Amino acid sequence: GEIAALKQEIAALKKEIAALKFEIAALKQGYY
Amino acid sequence: GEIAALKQEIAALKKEIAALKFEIAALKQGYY
Amino acid sequence: GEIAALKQEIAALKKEIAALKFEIAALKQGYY
Repeated sequence: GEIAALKQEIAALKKEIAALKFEIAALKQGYY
Repeated sequence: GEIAALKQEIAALKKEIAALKFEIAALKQGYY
Repeated sequence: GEIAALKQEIAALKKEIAALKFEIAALKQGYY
């Protein structure tokens, strides 16, 4: 139901955040 | 009420993630 | 219950976003 849907939304946000952390790591690698 | 608030908070996180994706993509290309 | 759990997940995501925003701000100073 809707609670499960909200949990799926949270899971999707976590994956988005992880992806951005990878991008930041790459930018730091390029910098130093 | 708390459920409505949680959904608003999720919407706000999606907007922040979008802004971050943009800033990262811009930085990777040296586009300001 | 489930709503309290979701609120805790959202709180964690908000901290993660804050950290990313800081890192991106710092990288912009580094690169530009």
